[PDB]
Amino acid sequence: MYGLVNKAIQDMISKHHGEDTWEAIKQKAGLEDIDFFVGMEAYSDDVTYHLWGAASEVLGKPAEELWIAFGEYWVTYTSEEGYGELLASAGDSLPEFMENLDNLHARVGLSFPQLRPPAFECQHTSSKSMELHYQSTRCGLAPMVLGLLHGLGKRFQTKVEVTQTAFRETGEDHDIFSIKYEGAENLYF
Ligand code: HEM
Repeated sequence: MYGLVNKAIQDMISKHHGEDTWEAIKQKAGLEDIDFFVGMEAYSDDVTYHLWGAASEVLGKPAEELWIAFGEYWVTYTSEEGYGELLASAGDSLPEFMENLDNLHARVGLSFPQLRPPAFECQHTSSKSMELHYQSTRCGLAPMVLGLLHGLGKRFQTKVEVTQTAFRETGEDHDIFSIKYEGAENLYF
């Protein structure tokens, strides 16, 4: 993964648990040679997997729980580190935005020439619901989609219930999320 991701992890951890913890984590994972992470430079995935392995131990939090928090941060992080207009161009509501994910990652591809993006297909069972299909070149990142989907609720001021209905690990083609989403009707009635 690009340093861009590894820095978000760093900033997320430093923001939440302080710098000295982040330094412990960085030490335990085996990556003290790196004085810092470079956004537009590809690194081996291991760096990432390894950080979370260290983080998980040092913070006593399971991996699943870290990725989830990370999915939410990412959304915010990318919009603040200067990809906010990409985000804005991608959609004006939650359903619209899901359709344009492959496209957005293809536009991101021009700045990140070695990207290996996820693939999402959206199927709109109605205006309060969809299935989301998530295909990836990597293992185990479905918790991160949970985090993102929640971060997208907040983005569109929508309440989103997400439940994973297919798990790749049990022998499916890809992970599938069933997502319920309501606006303010939730609140008023
Ligand atoms: C401008 C916004 C975004 C940028 C710049 C961005 C960029 C990236 C980058 C650099 C990676 C690492 C890929 C690699 O190093 O090979 C990545 C991974 C990922 N991105 Fe985004 N992305 C953005 C928005 C989103 C959004 C909104 C979602 C919402 C679902 C999303 C879902 C993911 C997922 C799931 C991965 C995991 C990779 C995998 O499954 O193989 N991204 N993205």
